[PDB]
Amino acid sequence: PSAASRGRRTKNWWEPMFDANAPASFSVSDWNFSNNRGPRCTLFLAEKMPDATTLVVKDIDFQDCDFQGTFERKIVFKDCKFTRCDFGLSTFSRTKFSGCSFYASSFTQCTLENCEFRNCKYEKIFYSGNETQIPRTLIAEPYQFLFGACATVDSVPQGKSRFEQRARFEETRSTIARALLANLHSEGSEDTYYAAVKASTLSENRARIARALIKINSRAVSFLTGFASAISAVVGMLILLVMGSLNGWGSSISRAMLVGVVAISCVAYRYHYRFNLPPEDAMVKATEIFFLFGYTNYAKMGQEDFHLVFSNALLGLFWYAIAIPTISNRLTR
Amino acid sequence: PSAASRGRRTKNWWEPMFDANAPASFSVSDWNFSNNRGPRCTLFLAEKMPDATTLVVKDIDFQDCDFQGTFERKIVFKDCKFTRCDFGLSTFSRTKFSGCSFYASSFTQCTLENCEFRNCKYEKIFYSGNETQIPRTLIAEPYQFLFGACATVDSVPQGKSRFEQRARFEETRSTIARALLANLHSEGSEDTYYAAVKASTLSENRARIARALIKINSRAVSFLTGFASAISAVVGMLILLVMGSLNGWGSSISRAMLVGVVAISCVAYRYHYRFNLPPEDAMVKATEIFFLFGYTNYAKMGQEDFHLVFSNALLGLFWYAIAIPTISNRLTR
Amino acid sequence: PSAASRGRRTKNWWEPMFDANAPASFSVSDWNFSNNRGPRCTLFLAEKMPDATTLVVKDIDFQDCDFQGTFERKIVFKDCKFTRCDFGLSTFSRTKFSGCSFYASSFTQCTLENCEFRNCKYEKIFYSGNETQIPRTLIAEPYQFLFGACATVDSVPQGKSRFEQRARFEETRSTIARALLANLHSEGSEDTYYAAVKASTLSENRARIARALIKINSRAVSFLTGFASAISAVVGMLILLVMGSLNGWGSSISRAMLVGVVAISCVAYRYHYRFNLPPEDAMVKATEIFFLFGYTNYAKMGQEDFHLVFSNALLGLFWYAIAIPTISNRLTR
Amino acid sequence: PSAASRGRRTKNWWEPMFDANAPASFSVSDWNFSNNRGPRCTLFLAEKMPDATTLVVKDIDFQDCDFQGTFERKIVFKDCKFTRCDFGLSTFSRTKFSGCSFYASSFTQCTLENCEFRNCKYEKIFYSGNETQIPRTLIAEPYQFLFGACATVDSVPQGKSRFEQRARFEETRSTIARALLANLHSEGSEDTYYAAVKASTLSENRARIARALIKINSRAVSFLTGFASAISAVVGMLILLVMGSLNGWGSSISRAMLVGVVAISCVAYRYHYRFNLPPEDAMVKATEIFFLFGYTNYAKMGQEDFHLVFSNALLGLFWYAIAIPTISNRLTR
DNA sequence: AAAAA
DNA sequence: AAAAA
DNA sequence: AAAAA
DNA sequence: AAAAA
Repeated sequence: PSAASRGRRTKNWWEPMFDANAPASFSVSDWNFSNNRGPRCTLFLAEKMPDATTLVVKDIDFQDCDFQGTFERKIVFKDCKFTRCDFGLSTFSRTKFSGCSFYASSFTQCTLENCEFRNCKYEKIFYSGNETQIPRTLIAEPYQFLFGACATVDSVPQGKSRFEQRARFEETRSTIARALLANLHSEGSEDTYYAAVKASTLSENRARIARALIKINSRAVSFLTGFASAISAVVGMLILLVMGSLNGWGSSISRAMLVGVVAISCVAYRYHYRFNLPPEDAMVKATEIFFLFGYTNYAKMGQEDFHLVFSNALLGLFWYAIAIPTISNRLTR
Repeated sequence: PSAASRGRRTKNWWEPMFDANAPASFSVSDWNFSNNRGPRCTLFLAEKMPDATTLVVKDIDFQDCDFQGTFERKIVFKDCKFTRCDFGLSTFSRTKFSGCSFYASSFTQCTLENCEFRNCKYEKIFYSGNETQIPRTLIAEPYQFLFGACATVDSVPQGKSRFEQRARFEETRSTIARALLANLHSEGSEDTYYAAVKASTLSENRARIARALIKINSRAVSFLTGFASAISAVVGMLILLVMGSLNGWGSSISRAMLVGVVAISCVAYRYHYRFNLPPEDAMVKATEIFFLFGYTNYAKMGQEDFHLVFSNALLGLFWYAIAIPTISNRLTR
Repeated sequence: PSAASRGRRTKNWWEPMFDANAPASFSVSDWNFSNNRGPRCTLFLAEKMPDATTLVVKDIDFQDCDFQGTFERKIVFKDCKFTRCDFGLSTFSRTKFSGCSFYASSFTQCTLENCEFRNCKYEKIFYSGNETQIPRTLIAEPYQFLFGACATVDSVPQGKSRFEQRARFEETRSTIARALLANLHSEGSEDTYYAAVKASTLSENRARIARALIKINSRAVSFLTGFASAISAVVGMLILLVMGSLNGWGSSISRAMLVGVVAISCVAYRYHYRFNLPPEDAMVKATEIFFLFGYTNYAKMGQEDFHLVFSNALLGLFWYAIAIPTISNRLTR
Repeated sequence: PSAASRGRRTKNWWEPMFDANAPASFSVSDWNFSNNRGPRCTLFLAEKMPDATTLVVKDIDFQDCDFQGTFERKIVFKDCKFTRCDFGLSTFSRTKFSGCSFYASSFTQCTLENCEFRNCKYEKIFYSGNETQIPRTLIAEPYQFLFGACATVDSVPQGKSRFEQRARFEETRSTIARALLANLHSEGSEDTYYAAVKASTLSENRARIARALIKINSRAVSFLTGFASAISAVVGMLILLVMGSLNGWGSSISRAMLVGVVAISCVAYRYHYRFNLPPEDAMVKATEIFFLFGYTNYAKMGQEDFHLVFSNALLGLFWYAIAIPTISNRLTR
């Protein structure tokens, strides 16, 4: 049995598996992997999988394969390889991808209902912010999934440009990251959740940068607004990266306590080395100005240590901004 | 085939498509758009759409048309025009409105399950806070959808008044905005979410104003309470508008940092111009009073700069109120 | 046709409609209300309602009636009266109660899927924290629904006591209020949501008081712990009531601003009347100590106004605790 | 009728009921408990339960029993005992476990849709973070369920180690606790929710400790990083335990107020005893330094009470960190 | 909100 | 985003 | 997590 | 909470 090659592969030039020279026909699989461990140019229909309560597919190297239909029955893909595979036009229910590798494969126009991706590798994968639906899905490695995807730009036709494709893919990734995080609120390990928070913050700021770059490329008012937007996105990248690196992205109060103690110790050492204060109260002055409740007792304009005191207060204010949300997260769920 | 014209069009005077002189009969469509690009006075039944996995409806100008039934099969409306169209008494599942224009069309008594409205224009549309159900719907342009709707008041009968209709539509829009935001928590781009936050805050405050105006119009205790409620809603409009304009409605920490820096710079310039302070520590005094930790070192009642110092402290307090929730939002998801 | 009277009515002495002398048989309704506007001792089965897409039941006075089955078809109850009615053993889907009155009626062992109660009156109704399921339900008047319910205690058998029944009903109401609030996050008007917040806070604290009273009634260590728990619940009742009355239960920043301004004005008037300070800077001292950033400039132990200054600072601290969550709610959704 | 013993019992050595010497065959139950109150080595299929709207199973002592299938019909287990029972390969819908005891029983590969566990005892139970699905489940005793589970280690084969099994079970419990909390947001009593918050915080920190211990056991850079991670997890355990014990894990503002008042009173008593300050303003100095707004009026480096004042300020700062989230929780839902 | 496949 | 079982 | 109606 | 289509 054979079936027509899909327009997603042969016409949609934005797709990772796009091949204008793809064969007109694909073999229709009977889902028998005993004879061939690597299927090629094959269509895997949900109506043709064997009658089983759980189908375990193990160590199969898929290349240039298509999936189609409503996969209601449970499937376990164990250490499978997908290369230029199209999962589009399919609805998987409770499908488990365990240790699988995805290369140049597309998840656009796909529904993954209550599925799981665990210990998977992604490179040059593709998804859609609205047409890659992941209801109750568990992506155990959110950062690798999100940033293992990238827009394919070698088949961009004339009249369209590479840069807009990439910079709109940034927003696409931001949107799907929002969806993935909302999934992970119910589900997954703490580490998976916090990796997802990291990924979604980074993707949101990258999308802001990309949209500002678009507005710049595309009248002087628009150029000024795009430049200001780009600077603003750059600045928010920097601050958010510093804060999340310093507090584990809202996970660990202990790390924030430790950076606070390190900063206080450094300021106290500077007090002791430069202004001849004994350590046992240079530490006290440092923690007194750091937490800002004892600032006015030591700050006097025109004094030698005034700039140092003001810097210590600013460090304390930044540390407050870092530390308060960690406590809020650990105490409010 | 023909069907009776619906009471929603011929009797419900609150509906946008209400026409007491509407024809008694509507033509029943066979959903063939090859011959006629604009259908008129036509009923589109979900039971009569052609057998297709996805029906693409492109460049069709609907006017005075009704939809009815359970549209389970996927429909894509591409650049269609709906004028005085009734979507009521229908349940659409995974319907995509792409680039469509809605004029004087009603979404009351409608269910939109997992639907999408993208790049759409709305004007004089109508919806219901409880009978326009949008489960998992994605409205890509929340502000335009919400504020493109307005109560129809030309057919209000005697004994009812225009003002109450409009001012209860304000609360209606607030309720549906709440629903739309709850949808967008799972879904959509960051920009769509933040536009929805803007729209729902504005709609909530407009509904408060409208209900206060009703309580005024409808005994001296009630008038006093309505007037106080109206002033309170006005005041909350003003503060919420200022704060959300100043922080991107809880989106961008960088903008709040920039307004803080601008305010500090202005106060420091005033210090330098008026009280002869060098810039390199007029800036320091300004940031010292702005963040409030160095207020008492410079504030003295009866001094020339005392009012300026007090204003700088008040500006800093407002800036704290502006900036803290932005950090909370960017660090807590 | 006739059916056996249910054990919920004749045996379950905790139910509001409990009647040990109830007739052995109930008439089985054919759902024809044209002849009789008030049905009595009648069983309304979901399998026997007439074939209709939406059944409108208007101005029907139900008394001692039972409902049973899966009411999949839409029902609209318009201005109906339910007296000692059992909705138990039923699953209603998209049922609308509009302007209905419930007296001594039970919602235990009932599922209300996507239902709506609007403009309804409740008195002596009954529900269960776990067996009254309200998935996606909209209760437009949460406070009246929750506090219109109360445990029936006249049929408590020997060996059980009235007090435990009532004080465990307090926890029951708290649990169902939690469920109702979680519903209203997606849905309903702002006013309904904030009334639900009020109701659920009050119910949680009443349940704490009731459980402490139980632990007291039911060894000296247990009595001490119950007494301490009761005092703690009393104290949290008081503070939560004051804060929510002062800020609209987290709704309106303007009201909190206004109580802040009133308190500052009162303290400033006291300054001006007692310590001879001109108003134009008694106001400034009051706002300087209220926001706590200028406290140490005016506070000196042993001074005449020291107690007043300390009170002004305490008022400011309480006002901070009142006002910060209102800003958080209005800026973070 | 008889059926083959499942590989979960005879092969999966990580399961609590694992018995390599289990009989090859299990009796297939007809679900008649009138004759035998304790079934042994019996398979309970969902297809073979008697035709009933609600099946009440009361006072049945199950031992070495298996459940299998889609239990769509409602089941009430009342005071039943499960010993080495496998609920795996089953999907229960609206199953109520009331007063049941679970010993060495497994919930892996199980779906519990809208189920309820009330007044149950758990010891040596087993579950999976991803394969124990609890959609809309209500676990009335979250702490006992979560910490009544533990990895079975006596059947660990050669080449695998006990320690890794236990320390990965810690993360497993953390993940399922996250799921249980997300369930309890919609549902259950306040006490159940707050017990779940306690359990999930403790489990998250235990999992952090366990993963750090793994990274230590499994090059000097990795050892240093594991040791630092272990110290960080220890520290966060300590702080989170202190804060949640001091504020009821975000439940009760009154308890936080009371610890604040106790600390202030202790510091004031120390002032009065050591530095001869009258009580009526030793209390005022204590509350003035505790809330930090009056710190600089009393703090002077080199004074006798300077260390005490600094300690009082630190106590106040910790109390702020304790108390603010309680107010946030009680005012923001 | 009403209306009512 | 597009596409379209 | 594994396992696999 | 109990109860039990």
